[PDB]
Amino acid sequence: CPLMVKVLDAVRGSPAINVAVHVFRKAADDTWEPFASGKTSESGELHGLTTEEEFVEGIYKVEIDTKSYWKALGISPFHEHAEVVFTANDSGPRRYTIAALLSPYSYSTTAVVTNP
Amino acid sequence: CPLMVKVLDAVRGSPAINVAVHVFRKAADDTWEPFASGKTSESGELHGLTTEEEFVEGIYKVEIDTKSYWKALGISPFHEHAEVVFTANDSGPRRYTIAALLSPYSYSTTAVVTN
Amino acid sequence: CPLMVKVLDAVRGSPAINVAVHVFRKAADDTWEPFASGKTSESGELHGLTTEEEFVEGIYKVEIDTKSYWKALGISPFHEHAEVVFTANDSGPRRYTIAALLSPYSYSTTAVVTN
Amino acid sequence: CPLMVKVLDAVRGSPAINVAVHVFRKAADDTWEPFASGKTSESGELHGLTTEEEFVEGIYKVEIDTKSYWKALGISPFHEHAEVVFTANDSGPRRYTIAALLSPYSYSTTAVVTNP
Repeated sequence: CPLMVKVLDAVRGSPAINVAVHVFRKAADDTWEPFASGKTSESGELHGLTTEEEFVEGIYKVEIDTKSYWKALGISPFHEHAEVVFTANDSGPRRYTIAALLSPYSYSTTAVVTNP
Repeated sequence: CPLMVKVLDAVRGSPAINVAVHVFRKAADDTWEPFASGKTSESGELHGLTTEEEFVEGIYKVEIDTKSYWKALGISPFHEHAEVVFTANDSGPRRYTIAALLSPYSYSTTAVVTN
Repeated sequence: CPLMVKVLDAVRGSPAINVAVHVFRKAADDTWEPFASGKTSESGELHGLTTEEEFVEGIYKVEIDTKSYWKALGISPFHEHAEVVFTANDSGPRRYTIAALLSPYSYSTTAVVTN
Repeated sequence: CPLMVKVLDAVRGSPAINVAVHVFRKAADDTWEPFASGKTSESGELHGLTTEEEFVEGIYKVEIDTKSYWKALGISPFHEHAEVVFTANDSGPRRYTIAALLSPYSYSTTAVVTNP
């Protein structure tokens, strides 16, 4: 699994469950093409978005739908969504974990990249 | 000054100087329209992007050009840029500070909204 | 002002006001000795903890009383306090800003060291 | 495993390997008693510090030896060590993951607490 997402909730000290995630790739015409989507599990993890074959070199945008998440917990947060944009696989295939740590008015995001 | 940007460097423990910042406003057709831009000062701050009159309610995107920043320092970064997307509200506090704390493979961003 | 503290609230998107801060210096016998204290202002800042004369090289601990802060807001926090432990150096930049960004179950802390 | 530690390096986008961790408990006389210690693995994780029997209620301090870590990578960091202090097990046994994300002049720490 070459692209995975893991989301934590910094208010509750828990995984952020059921968080929608949309992934896009930059096409040759410079538009954002839909690439994959899913939702975090009870563990706050999202796997199986793509395969090593389909996850070719390119610029990817991982949108994490944080506003929707917070509004279901009765919180009106600042951001619409967290937006993680990066070049992938430009030095050959890698595995990527995109982590995000959520607070109503702040988030952080970290990438862990490994060589298979 | 209703919208300010402040950028820190977590490797050097310093303001992030000369970071390009581009602000966009979401148009009716859901496209991103250029709104304001600048470069952070010696103090890592960017002031005077807009005015109270022009900064109406709506969805904005603040793009922080982190890749170029790390490149100029000879450090290989992960992200193309940092993206901060939010709704500007008239109800709440009047002044928005978008703060960002940069590391090569991680960043955080915080909104400080005050009267 | 060689040592400043700035605290933000990541839940409210605001300065963290009235947060108690205790600074300690490591004594020769490796114990922590009270050095300075205060409470953050309306702007989440604490200035005037020490002077250039008194702030000699050594190991310092800045204790930020985060539990009491969350308690006063009726929110259950994880940490007893935030702890920032560092060596003050004469070689590098002269002014230390210890920044902290608080959430109930997480915090970050950053050192901004400037001339 | 009721107490685990996971450390990431925000410069490299990798687990922080071989990071020393010392855990202390507050004794009835208000001193910090040594409780456990270890080092993060190749995955940046540290398990097996304690058992559910020995991990009783109390105030614990998890010291993560960050300065030593950075100095081996040629970096002179700001902090001596990250110091995570918390009450544990005061509402019955819980599992704790203490995460830390390291940069030379900044770190964050997050707790994920679950009910077994």
